[PDB]
Amino acid sequence: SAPGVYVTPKNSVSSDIISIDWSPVQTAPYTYWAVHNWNQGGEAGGYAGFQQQSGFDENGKRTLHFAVWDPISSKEAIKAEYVSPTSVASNFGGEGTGLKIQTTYDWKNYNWYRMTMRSWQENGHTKFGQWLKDVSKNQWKLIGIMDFPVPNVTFNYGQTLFQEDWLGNGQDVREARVKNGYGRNISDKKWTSWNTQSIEGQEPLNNNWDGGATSEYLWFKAGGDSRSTIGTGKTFTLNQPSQPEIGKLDYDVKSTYYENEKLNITWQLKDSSTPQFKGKIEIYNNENMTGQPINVINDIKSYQNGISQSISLPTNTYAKIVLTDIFDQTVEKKVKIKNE
Repeated sequence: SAPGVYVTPKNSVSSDIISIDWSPVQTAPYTYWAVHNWNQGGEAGGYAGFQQQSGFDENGKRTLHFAVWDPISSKEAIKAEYVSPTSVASNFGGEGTGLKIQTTYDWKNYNWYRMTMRSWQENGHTKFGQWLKDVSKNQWKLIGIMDFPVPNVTFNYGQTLFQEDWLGNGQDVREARVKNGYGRNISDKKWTSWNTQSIEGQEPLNNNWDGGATSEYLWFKAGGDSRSTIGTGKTFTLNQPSQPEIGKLDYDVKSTYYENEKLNITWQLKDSSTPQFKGKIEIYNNENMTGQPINVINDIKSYQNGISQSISLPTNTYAKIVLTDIFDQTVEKKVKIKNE
């Protein structure tokens, strides 16, 4: 019974990547911030964000959320392709063929969290991935990947943030901040900057909410003694870069050996690295890695830190590891294949 509040980009478009930064300020129990929403009333309608479940603070249950409705064009269920160590997947939607992934995550008041989603095509299906950057720690994490049984779906429309009191407790204030809203366009693979966004209470009759902007972020609240200073809603601007600030992909090879016809190669992304999206490894018979590789190991997954493969190799081979991040930046490493 605190009113819902929406923060909606004025000029968003069909996207394959969607990103926003969020920071909680006041956190009543049973507050859900759906910082990304897409395709409502269309195929693969869904949302993702943060939730204060029990409590008012860090001692209560805090989580990330990610849900996608029952597929419309397929009778089949969405599968949890990846869930992180603190994530749990469950059935979701009116007929239980949707999916939600809830992740225990110890996010903190006044700290910033980047949530970046990506959708892509794989094996005739659409995959939806959730990644989270803990800005203070400067650490990315892969959260979850859903395997949706219909090809060619993206984040087509519907971009908005919603702050909801789901249980009824209008007397507790809930407040948070957002910034750095960007999407990557399906049309041309360029970025769209959500520099202009409207803050609007879900019911124009109820003024128990407020919003505004500093030069760094948009802020919004509902509940308690909140009283709108911006009427029924208002548009605010942030003067942010036209392109998002993307980090660098950096990693280290940890093992590279061949023995009893089994090749083992492992790597580890640096703690500050952008997260891994895909990989391949090309194996050459010469150090300069000229000509065609004698072998390729393809389809290394976002969540894959190594290969273990039975393979016939000559005595002196050289491996070129090619990793690409969720922003399609590629970084290569060259290593000689030992006999551990």
